[PDB]
Amino acid sequence: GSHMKMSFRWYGKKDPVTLEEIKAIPGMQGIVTAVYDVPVGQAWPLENILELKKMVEEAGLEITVIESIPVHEDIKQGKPNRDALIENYKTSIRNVGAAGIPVVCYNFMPVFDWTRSDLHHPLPDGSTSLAFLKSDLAGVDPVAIIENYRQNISEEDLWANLEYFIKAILPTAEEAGVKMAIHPDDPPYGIFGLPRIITGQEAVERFLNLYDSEHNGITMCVGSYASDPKNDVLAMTEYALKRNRINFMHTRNVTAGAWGFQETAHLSQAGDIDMNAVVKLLVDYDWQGSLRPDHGRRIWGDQTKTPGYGLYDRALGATYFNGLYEANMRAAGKTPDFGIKAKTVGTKE
Amino acid sequence: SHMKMSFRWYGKKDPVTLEEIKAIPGMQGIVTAVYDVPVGQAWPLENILELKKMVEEAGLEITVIESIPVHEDIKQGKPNRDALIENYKTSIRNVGAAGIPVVCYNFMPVFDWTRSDLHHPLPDGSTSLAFLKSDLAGVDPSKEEMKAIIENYRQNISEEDLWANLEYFIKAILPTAEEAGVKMAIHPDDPPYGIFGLPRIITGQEAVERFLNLYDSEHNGITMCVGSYASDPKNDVLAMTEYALKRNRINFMHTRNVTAGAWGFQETAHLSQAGDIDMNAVVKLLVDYDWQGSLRPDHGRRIWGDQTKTPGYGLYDRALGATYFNGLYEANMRAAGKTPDFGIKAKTV
Repeated sequence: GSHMKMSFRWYGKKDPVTLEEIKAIPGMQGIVTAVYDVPVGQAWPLENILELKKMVEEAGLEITVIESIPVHEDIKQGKPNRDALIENYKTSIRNVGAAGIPVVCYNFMPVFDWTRSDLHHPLPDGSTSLAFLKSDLAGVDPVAIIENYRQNISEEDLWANLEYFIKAILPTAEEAGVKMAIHPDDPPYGIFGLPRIITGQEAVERFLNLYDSEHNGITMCVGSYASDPKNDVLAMTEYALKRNRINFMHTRNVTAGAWGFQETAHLSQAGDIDMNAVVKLLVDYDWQGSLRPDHGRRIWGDQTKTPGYGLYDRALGATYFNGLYEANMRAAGKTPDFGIKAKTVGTKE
Repeated sequence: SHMKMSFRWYGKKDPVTLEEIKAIPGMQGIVTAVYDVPVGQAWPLENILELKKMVEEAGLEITVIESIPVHEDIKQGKPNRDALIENYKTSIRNVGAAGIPVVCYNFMPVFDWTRSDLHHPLPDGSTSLAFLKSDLAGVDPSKEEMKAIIENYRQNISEEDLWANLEYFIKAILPTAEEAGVKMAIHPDDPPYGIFGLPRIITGQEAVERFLNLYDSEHNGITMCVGSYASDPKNDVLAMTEYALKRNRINFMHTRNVTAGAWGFQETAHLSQAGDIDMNAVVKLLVDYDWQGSLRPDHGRRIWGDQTKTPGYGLYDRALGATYFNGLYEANMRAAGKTPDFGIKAKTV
């Protein structure tokens, strides 16, 4: 039966936003984080991981998702030395299972993790936000790897590069008891001459099939998939739930059509995603995992640099999912839990 | 069946600005008062228009007026009351004379509310307002004038007197309010039971009916503050809310959360499982009855190093309140078949 742990992203010691503050978000249970002192491709030690955990748990919370044991471009590129990098991935996996963290979250997106044309695009209310202006700048080389991809490696070269990968790590993932969750490409389509393959329903279906197991699931990031209208998140989310292969939810809204795309407040009505439908769906399928609001607007004096990762609107995101998850739970004769063990401290009757 | 999510604003001197109040997803209405005519004297249109103007330019409207204060002398049924009830008559005239459809007021001797502690700690390390009975047991509440206003109430005004003093006031001002199109909504007493041997009468289901009945008319309404009434365990807010809804008698909604006991009470996060009120059931009611007027999340906790010193009127947890209600509303409207709505014209500029 259902079990959704409201979660927040936290970059660790050097985060603008603190655990004190994250904890104050009504219903917050999971911290979604990573090790940041180990170079990409290089293998996370247990101590790095337990350091983060000790901090997070003292704050009165738990790490429920490692967001991103990063994939070395060499691996993505399909270069001969991959196995070396892959064996390191296997260690990091083994190490996270060792810390008791249920899920690992990763992308297979070549040289770029995300693309945004404007980082302060105005919205109909004064708040800024990020957008992808299909017009602006677009159609210019970003000023060796890129040319490699552009020239040689096809999408199906990437499909085989990727299957090699997940075929290498999955048994390790299984023994650690860690659920992999592949993060869609963002935007979910070819740019810059680079290829993207994790982009829609057909790909989620081919990907899961790469290695048929729950240890091999997706991170349903509705705002990424829906950054291309060619995509319908609802049937995608459902297909994926019907199949038991969502291991992580992100839940940011986005407005889109043929013109490009722009991130908006989480509220279904502010963008093109019916967020109620999304969580109603998480409800009826007794989904068990974690959800993060993910990405916000710049509202108020918001001084967090690091892009959509300011506290305020992301917090205003979780409490909206609080209302959505709770109302839908009740509607179905289901009793919602938010992990509150005490209303008060020291008073009581 | 359209509920206009609103938010209280204190005029030009508020550290919370409308730029900020505007940025909360779905926020439409503002809730405000005039703060320069001393109390029982008349409210000049010059003073109200210039607040609407300040509001209407920021994208928001004035949806409801949080308090033209009834003067003590009116409440005490003193002889000089008619002069004061006069000014109050016009106050009602000027407000209708400026589009704003709801005036909210109270009938609570001596105090507008009483707490014992404005930084009581909660389990998540944040602080919130509490009223601890056992901590106000010791206390004995102009400064030398209040003394004998209390004495007057204590000794010479019984509940039934105060009921009669309210009766007068009501049939005095109620025609005026039907003549200006303004709807009166009375706040529950907070706490909803006597303290310091001072009477309170707007305290529960009984009071509601009797009050409603002084003037069986849709302009004679309550502000249904679930939190105020839920501060007494003896009360069933879900029943009281429904009761008042069948009579078309809700002219405003406050949706603050408390946890109560024989011990007193404390304000909590708006979220249900954090307090004692099932907000979902509340808004479900509001929905199931096609209610119309504005809802105001109330009293937020004190989180994220907020410094604003007014009661529970920082921006943050009040804002986290509102978008929790967005989610609770939306999810309920769809669970019915109705379609929700927020301030929302353009997704993008």
